[PDB]
Amino acid sequence: MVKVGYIQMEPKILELDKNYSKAEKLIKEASKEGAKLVVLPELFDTGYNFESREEVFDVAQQIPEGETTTFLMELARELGLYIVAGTAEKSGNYLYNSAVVVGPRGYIGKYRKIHLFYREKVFFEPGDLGFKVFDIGFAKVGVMICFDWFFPESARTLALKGAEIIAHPANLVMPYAPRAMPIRALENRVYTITADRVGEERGLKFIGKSLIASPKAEVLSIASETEEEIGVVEIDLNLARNKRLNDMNDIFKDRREEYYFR
Amino acid sequence: MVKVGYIQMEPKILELDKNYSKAEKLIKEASKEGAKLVVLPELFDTGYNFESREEVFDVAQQIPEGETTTFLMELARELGLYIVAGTAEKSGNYLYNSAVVVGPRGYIGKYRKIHLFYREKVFFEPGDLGFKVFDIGFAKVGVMICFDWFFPESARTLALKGAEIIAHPANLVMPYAPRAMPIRALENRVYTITADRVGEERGLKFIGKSLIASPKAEVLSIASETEEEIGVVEIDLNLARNKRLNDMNDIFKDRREEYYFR
Repeated sequence: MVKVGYIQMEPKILELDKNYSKAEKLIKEASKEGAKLVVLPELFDTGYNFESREEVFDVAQQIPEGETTTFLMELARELGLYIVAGTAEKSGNYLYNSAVVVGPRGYIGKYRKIHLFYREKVFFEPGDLGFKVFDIGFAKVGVMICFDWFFPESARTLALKGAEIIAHPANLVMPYAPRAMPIRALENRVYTITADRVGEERGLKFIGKSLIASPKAEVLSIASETEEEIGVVEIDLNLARNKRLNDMNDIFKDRREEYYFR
Repeated sequence: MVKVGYIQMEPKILELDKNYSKAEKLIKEASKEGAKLVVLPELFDTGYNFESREEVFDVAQQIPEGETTTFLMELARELGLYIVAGTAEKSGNYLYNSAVVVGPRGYIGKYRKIHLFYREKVFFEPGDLGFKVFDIGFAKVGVMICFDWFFPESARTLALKGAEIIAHPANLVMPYAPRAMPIRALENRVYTITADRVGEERGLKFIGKSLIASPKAEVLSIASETEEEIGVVEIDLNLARNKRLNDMNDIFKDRREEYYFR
């Protein structure tokens, strides 16, 4: 078994340093509780509700040499844990709504949000790296961001590629995700870690309710709607690796692709 | 607007005539409430928990010439409505776990369960007609059976083919489907009608909880755990045809299948 957790925090729009300080305080708390993998919210460094593409472009960092990835690499190296975090990615003249994965030995990789939500389409380019699974030694972690939860194909693709844990940075505004995550975890027999932010930001109100769901649709930990907090729980990677729902049904062996999407 | 419903009943194993009589009584009740489409449970005619393949092979009816299909055709013509019902299908020397679709003018077609569950693999051949959508004039109805709900690809495929309502005969034994169906309805923006059976049968307990869910994950009707009953609700198919979630996101236009696993 291994302990993993979400970091439910409240980013202050455009205040990178303050957001790094807050992430560090909470990640250190999770580390003390024994977490070996922690997940931060979507765009935890920049905040979300931009009024123009220019205000986010002016603060967004490059991956992996920019400040956000460098800062997270330091925490992972010094605390001895893995981190998945949402961050605004600057790449040349372009911006992506991204997530970085870092561990004790350095940068591991990144994911770019495939399904953009609402006004994100005004600022960010749609993701173009596909749904990737990363090796964090003791497990394989898939990453998807926020609205990607809405399309069952996002988690499905990560799980079929071997993800045992789906790390899910989010800034939720609709009411549905908390009810859907246990089903995403169940249908793929994986653990999901949805790290949502809280707070009001220029008219948008995030719902909090970060949660960790098990392969049996169990809500192992669920956060408040408005408070910053961590949620760390022990998970059983063998419950996610063994896809046998019962002795006659292995969920992945039972798939019949020739009848899907056509 | 159109009224649709489920028929939750308790099939008595191997007692075909008794089960037809019960189905007729409840369908007449649904018709009196104005239902134009009704759904019966999986294997409503034969029961479910067979002790041997021989036991089900000896009572299974052929589709469409056998007694179950002709009985349902007579009933649909008499009442002027459409019926989707689960039935054991004899086809030569083989058996399929199937569902028939009949209407006021006669036989419309059938679906054979693609994802067999547990001991069903001992008696039935895996379905081989794909996930089909049937036109019943006022609606396009997709059909899947019981355990098909576990694979998100089942409902997704039906919805991509135009299903506005997914008719879902079921004999549920796990506790999960009632929690998952509203998510299947939401993610595809369709209405779902899960017609479950009730009762204990040779030591196997079915969970009841037939339910109808809307494109916004609303539970419009949910049945008891153990009683025979009907549930008929008014639905607006325009809410299933419009896949817009907000002014900048249409669920199906936003899918990016090139990144999804195969």
